[PDB]
Amino acid sequence: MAFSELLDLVGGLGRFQVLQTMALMVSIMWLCTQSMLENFSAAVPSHRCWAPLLDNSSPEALLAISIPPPHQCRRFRQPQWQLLDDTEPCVDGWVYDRSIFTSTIVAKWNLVCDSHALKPMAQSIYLAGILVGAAVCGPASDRFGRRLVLTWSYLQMAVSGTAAAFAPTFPVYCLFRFLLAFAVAGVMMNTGTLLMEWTSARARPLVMTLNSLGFSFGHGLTAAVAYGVRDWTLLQLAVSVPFFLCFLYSWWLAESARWLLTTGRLDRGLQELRRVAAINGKRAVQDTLTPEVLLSAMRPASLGTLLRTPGLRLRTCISTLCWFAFGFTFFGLALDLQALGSNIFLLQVLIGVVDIPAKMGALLLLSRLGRRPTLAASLLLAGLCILANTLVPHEMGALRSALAVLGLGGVGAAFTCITIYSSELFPTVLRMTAVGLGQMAARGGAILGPLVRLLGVHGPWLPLLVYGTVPVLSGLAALLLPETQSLPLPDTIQDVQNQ
Ligand SMILES: O=c1[nH]c(=O)c2[nH]c(=O)[nH]c2[nH]1
Repeated sequence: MAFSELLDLVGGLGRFQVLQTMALMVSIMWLCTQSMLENFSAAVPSHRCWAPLLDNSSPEALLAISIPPPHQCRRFRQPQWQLLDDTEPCVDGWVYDRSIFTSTIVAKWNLVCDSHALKPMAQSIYLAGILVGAAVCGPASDRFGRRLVLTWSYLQMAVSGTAAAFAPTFPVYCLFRFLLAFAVAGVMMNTGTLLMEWTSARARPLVMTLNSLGFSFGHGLTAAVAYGVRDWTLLQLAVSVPFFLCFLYSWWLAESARWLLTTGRLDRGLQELRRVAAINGKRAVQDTLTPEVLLSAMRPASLGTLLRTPGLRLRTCISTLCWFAFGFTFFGLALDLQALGSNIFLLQVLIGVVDIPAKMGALLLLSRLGRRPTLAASLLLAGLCILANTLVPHEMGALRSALAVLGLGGVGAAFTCITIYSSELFPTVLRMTAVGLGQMAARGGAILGPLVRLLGVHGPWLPLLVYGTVPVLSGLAALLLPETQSLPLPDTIQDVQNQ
């Protein structure tokens, strides 16, 4: 089933591939904005208990007499006039700090100091959504299309985001964040695969790196939009409309002809190849793509076949392990830069600006070393920066922050290498199912991150020890799965079993 011959008869690396890469990178930027805006639409302001002597009838002088030390969950039922020289719970409302953020979900639904474990839970739900999303968008994309799921996931992202921007109660907001996360999983996996299966190997790592840099630039776009737009409602709506645009233009993409011709469909694959030839101006071969030529090229995915198949069991388990390590470390480390600076937008900008050169260096490394050595190196670096950060004598001059940022760079490199490795490591029949299993593992790691952060009671170093031991062991396990370079993309189980 030789497809690179067809990608060369048709336009390879033509204007179609670059246009698709740009559009999908932009959509990924907006998707990262959706994912990372829980730091801005759910930011916790400086709150206190609504007291009769403050907000009814000096601030600093009249606040010390009406709120015990300022406590965010209790207030003096009756102020003690013998305090300038007997408490009560926060039953009068709340008063938030509306100077940095005009409004957020935390301030809107009073998720403070008694329901404080609802801001993380909501985030967890989002992660859970992506998990479930993969479980229903991985196999589905392997049965109905790489682009059909992408288009309907764009539409679902737009609709769910616009509905969450107008949620009247917290459960409705959580439900629509869950549905948005479902569509987010669909979009991420289908975008990665669709870029994987339309670019010739010459510039396949490059376009996958551009797609991954989509998230890196979305980390800065989040800060830009959240700086321009402060209210959580307007922020969510302004991030969700771009996905209405993405769904609108997503009908001009081409269904991945590798998947199309891999399955029993041939007229659809022929039409997509002819359209791609017409887009990038291939004159003679547009009509010389007759079904005779396609036959001369010589060309049910429900998570129940992938994880039990003799041909690929080490591949799936190790790839999902590396995905889990990436999710674990990345979502335990994204919020770990708070010690670098107090500013909140600068942290998002910093994450983007340290993932950009990390992914460029990973692209160079994998185009020089190879997928497996570079993945092992990136995971080992990301998992050993933490195990060395836990040994720093805490002078935080030029060692603590350096390791903290090298860990993030290694995590970004690991992600941009594991996307390529997982896409190239599985047959086109099970490519999206396996990438969906990887996304489920990554979201499971992200969910379990804060849960294992609770180990600080038994030891200040145990959470860091786990957060660094998982990537080290995953990278040392990423030296067992087979190398995938100068090998054509497998598009059936027999192709993998041939290797
Ligand atoms: O689900 C994700 N959210 C991100 O913010 C991100 N950033 C990155 O590099 N990969 C991912 N994946």
